[PDB]
Amino acid sequence: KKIEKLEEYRLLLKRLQPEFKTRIIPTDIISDLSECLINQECEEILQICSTKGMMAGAEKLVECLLRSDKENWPKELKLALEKERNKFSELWIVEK
Repeated sequence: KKIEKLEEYRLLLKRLQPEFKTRIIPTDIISDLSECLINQECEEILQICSTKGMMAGAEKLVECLLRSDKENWPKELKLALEKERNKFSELWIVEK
């Protein structure tokens, strides 16, 4: 369970997709995530939090997270909601 664990992080993004789309503010977790993610989709997601809604922006933000191959990106998730202090931090099963 070395890389397999991070392999989990990816499938996990897909797994708590609904809990993400609902509780995630894509304008917030993006701050922690953008440290691993690229501005192009980061800024797009920020546009859709507006145009479509936070949920849709989050939905867009998930698919984008999956494209990143950092170590930190799925941790930016829990890290984000610890920083915002949101519920999602608890149910998300990432490092620490």
